[PDB]
Amino acid sequence: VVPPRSKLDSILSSGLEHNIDHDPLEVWDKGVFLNELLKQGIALSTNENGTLDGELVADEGLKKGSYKGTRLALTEIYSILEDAAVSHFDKRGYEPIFPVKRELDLKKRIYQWSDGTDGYPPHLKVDQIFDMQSKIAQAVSFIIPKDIDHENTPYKGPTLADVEKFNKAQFPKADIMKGRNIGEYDDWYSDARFAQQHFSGVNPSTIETASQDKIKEYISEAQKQGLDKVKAILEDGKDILIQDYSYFREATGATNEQIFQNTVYELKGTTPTGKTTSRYAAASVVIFQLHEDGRLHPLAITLDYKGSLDNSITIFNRRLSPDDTCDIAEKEDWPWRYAKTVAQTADWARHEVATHLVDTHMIEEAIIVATNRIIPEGELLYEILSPHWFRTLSLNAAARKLLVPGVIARIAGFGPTSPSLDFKGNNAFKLIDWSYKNFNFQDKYIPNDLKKRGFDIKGDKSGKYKNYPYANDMYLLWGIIRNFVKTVIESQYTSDHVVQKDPYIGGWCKEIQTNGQIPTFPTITTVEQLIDAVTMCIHTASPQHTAVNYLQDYYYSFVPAKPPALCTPLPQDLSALQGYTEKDLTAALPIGTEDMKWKDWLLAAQLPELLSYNLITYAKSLYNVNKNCKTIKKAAADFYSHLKSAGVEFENYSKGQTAGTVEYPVLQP
Amino acid sequence: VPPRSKLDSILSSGLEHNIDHDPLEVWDKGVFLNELLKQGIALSTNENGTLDGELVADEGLKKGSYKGTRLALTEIYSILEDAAVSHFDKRGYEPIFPVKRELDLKKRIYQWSDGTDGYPPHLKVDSKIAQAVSFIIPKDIDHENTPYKGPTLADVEKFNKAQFPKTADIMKGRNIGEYDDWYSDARFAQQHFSGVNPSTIETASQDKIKEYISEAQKQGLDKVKAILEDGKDILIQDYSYFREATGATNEQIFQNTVYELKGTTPTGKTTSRYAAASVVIFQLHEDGRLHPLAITLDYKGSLDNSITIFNRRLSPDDTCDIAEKEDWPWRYAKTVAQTADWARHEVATHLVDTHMIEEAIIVATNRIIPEGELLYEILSPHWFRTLSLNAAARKLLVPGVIARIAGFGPTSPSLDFKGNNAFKLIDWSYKNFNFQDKYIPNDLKKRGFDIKGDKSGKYKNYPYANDMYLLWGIIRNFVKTVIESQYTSDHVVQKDPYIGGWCKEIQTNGQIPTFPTITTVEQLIDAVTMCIHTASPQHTAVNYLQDYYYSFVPAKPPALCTPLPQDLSALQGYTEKDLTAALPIGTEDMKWKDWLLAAQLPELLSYDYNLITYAKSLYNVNKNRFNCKTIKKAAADFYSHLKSAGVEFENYSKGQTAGTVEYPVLQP
Ligand SMILES: [Fe+2]
Ligand SMILES: [Fe+2]
Repeated sequence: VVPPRSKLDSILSSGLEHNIDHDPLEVWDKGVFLNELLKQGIALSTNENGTLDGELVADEGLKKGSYKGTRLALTEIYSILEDAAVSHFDKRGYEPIFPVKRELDLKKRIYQWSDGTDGYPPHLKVDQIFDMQSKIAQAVSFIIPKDIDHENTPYKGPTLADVEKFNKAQFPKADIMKGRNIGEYDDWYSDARFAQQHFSGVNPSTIETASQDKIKEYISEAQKQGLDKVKAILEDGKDILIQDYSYFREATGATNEQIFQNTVYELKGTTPTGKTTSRYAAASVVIFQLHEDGRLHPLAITLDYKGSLDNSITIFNRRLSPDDTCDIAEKEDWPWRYAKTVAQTADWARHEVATHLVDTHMIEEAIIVATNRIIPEGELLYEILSPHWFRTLSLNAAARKLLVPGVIARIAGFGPTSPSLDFKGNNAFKLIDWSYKNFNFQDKYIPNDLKKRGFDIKGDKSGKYKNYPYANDMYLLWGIIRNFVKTVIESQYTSDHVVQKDPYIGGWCKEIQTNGQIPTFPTITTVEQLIDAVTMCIHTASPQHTAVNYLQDYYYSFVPAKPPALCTPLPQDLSALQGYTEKDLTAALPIGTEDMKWKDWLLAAQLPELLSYNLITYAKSLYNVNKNCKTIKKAAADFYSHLKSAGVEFENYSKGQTAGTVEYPVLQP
Repeated sequence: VPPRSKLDSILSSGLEHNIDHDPLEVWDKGVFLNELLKQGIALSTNENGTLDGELVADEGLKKGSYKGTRLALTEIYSILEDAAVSHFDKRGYEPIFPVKRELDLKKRIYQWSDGTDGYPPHLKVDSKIAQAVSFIIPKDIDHENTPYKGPTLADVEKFNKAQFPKTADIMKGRNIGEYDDWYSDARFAQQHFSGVNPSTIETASQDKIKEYISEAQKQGLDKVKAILEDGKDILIQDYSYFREATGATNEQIFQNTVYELKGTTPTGKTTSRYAAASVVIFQLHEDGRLHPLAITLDYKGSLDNSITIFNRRLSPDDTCDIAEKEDWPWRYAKTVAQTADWARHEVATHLVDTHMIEEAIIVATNRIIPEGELLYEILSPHWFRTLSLNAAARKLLVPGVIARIAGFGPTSPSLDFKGNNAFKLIDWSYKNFNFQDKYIPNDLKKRGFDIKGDKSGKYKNYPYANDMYLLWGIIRNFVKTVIESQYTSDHVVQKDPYIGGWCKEIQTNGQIPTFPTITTVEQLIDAVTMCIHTASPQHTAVNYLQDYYYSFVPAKPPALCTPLPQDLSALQGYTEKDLTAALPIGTEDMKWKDWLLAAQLPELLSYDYNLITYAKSLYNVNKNRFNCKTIKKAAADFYSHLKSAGVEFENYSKGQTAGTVEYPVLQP
């Protein structure tokens, strides 16, 4: 044998077999990271007695870093804040960790309404890190060094072809799709793949039938540009759809003559340095047409809709049909690619703010709070709803404290500036307020939502909805959750009067409509209204949130496919836009070593991991504890069977898409 | 085919899937928290918000299923840990978001407990939770398709194999049952070198050898006597200190009478579990195979006063008339010794020697060294979330599980935690720990192994020893490079403002007198190496294959389900039924509950967690502005060597004699 004293010596004495630099950091050792924060003064300061100051320790933030280290640093600090939140909510008893029995009267003292002065819609009033409720938002600009090595980063460029190349090199190799992005497709820019996102990407649920009036406007704007075939297509008017972001102005208080801009101040600790960076945004409008075979096809994009099409800049597609051929390949149609990117920035905002944050997280929270204030724990409604809300309130607070003012409001183009002293005077937050105000609980029950946005998913046998798997899956899933809810709710609620004389349903509806500020929540008096509202809550908690968030990384990670905002002003008119080139597009995306664009790319690629990083386990758990609980038992067995049966159907709607179309695995049990 | 037609065909048609064929794997956390409520497995409160002291439920659960109760315990435990983690954040014992705190404020926060709780000294934290585990374990369960049902060994062996995941980390998901000869002497003794307690076996002394030489002559056994007399490499694993450590007299029997509570009051039904202060003598052959020779069931002061049985096989290759499989007395003896090891491992080697000593050192460090300092900066990462977890263990794991399934008693549950034998055992283990003797090189030398120099290959089946010699020196080298960046001569150590009181704090309040009084750089290097040793690889060696070794309970049961035999003659007439009766197999005598807890303890103790991520994290923060340039190269070198060592641990594993279970446990 070689003895162990010889093996030891040969390892210590000989050169190194393995060079650390060839092995990049994948996740921080938690202990080491917490320390480095300390050493850097990225930490809360305190007085002799133990109480907080209000301030951090470090006066300035970090100097140097590397995209990969800063990327993971943001992630870790965020996950720290969430634990901090979780722990804080345990102490207060907003979400206790070890269960606690609490009368309904003590819960009214614990669960209170915030008052709107933090700048948010109504939520749990919150009041160690959440005791001074800003200083945490500080700590994120402190982790983002003032400059980083730009070599071997995903934004360096200088061209799209460069960042495409880099993107693919970072891929590993349904389960898979998680670990790649839309860059995997060489034609990530294609009209087909662009519009497809309005049916099966992260915001599948806001596109709607275009109205006769809008159609008329574009018929008129088409005529002005001497474009006869477009005019005909529109005038004939068969299945014209619209995705309409023009409400950005209405929702921020913007006038039609004002331009969306976010001037970003470089701070040195807290004071500015003089250096600024502007990001720009737009209240775009896309008109599409949906063909018989199923392919949604884009016809027109209005970059920023300023009151009328006369006052705006509309560009029409050279291809009038998925199969049309122009002399200029889609790849080199730069104005149109610019237009498409612009519309993508609009969708980023509407998705992130309204469809994700507002329509799943913040409405749900108003309902969580009201439920705890109004229904005692023993009751059926409580018993059925509460499992879907676990650890939800604490997470919503991290988002409020840090995610919106630190990231969403930093990389948007709404401004007016960043950072911002008051969040009431900040456009992102007004946009959140408006989304909240204009949410309609009932209109968003799946069957009403499709019918209203104008889709006969339910009955159509033509196959023109085969490329709308969100719709097809959700019709089916919604009815399966409903059926479950029904079997359970009907075990006690045997006629509409049991609902009408329930001691709690009445004030619950009231609490929500008023303090919760969701007037569109039903005033429940029927069993069918009770079934539907509860189905919407389970819908909102699991599958809607999962549809709207699970492929967030896939769609945003490769920033050129769907950038948060523009890095340059919009063109001054149509003529300018028609002369756009690859450089005009590229300038407007966060690519290169200049204008703090790396910081934008960094945050834009990170947001998914910060927002990301099921119903069978539910059904299975429910069946086991319940072994009228005999009715609750069979309801959960049946529910289990049907979700499985549906899984096969979602994989069919995914396959049944037209050829080449990206998969839709998002609702797999 | 529209979605209204798919919906109808799913609702109307019979069920395509039957839930019972798809067994619960993990609880939906929301549902479970609710059930606890509905069942009153929850803390009660007054109108104002303050606690009562009591739970809600008067009684515990009635009905359940092994799988659901298995996972229920797991969940409730993980809940308690979060509760702990959250509670330590509020108090500021382990803040989650960092905060800067002067050394004088930390003395107010980090205080010494006072021994009143029955434990050795630990962080002072500022019996209704133990209640809540007996409440989650229903008073009866469906016994069909469970791993204890039996009625025979051959039945529970058959079941065990069927639950293996379907076809290193493989090994994670399976247990020693995988081997048909799990009962074999070879596999039994091998555990004393490469199973969860590899580090307590030692050379037998001339006096012990003499006792067994005498007891051998009494039984007319001449070849054994010769082997022992010749005396070449005789080793011992000696649990006889169980009595000394509990205050037991030689004329008292280890027993734990288990009271069935109906809420809080007993029902009259009781169940006894029994334990023993066994002693195994082994002999270690030239080829490398440790072989057992004698087992003393319960050493009562002298061998005259005890019951020793000697192996019929005097050698790994020996053949008797009776196959190992049907040598029932000897299989009984071996199981008995296994119960001894379970206790020593769980109490001393795991919870005392890694978790509780470490905590005393964590507390002293925060009381004595300011955060900025080097020692603080290098030690603290290895202690992440450790204190909160030690508290869960104190509140619930020891009184609820370890003290329930042991045979030390005297009863369970127990009002008094002092005067509970399990705790006295923990007190004694803590007292008799020797920090310095357990530095790896001293630990091998002391237990009597020339691992360091041997070229014969008689330690080729001791991969813990071989790996640890090598790992210990790699961690030391790292520690040295770092410690020497500021500690350049023994005087820097002698005039340090903090190392002096740190050593004192630990020796006194921490009650580890065996901690060095550090005045040299080499004493500083060694102590820090031991702390990293204790935090990562020792803890990993003694805990990572806990599931492998314990989850098939007959291979290593926590305690006996029946008294020991009244004398040697009785034992020699033992049969399969005598063994089986003494293991937790069957529907009766609350044995399912013991099997349940015994198989669960690993999952409760076994819960982003290694030295490579460490080295890699350290390298990266020290690439931007002691000397950080020296700390950088130290962590690069450390990384390279751990990887280079990984190959050497896989060699020591392969280099074992043929058929010997793998030892993947220290893989980076
Ligand atoms: Fe979300
Ligand atoms: Fe442990």
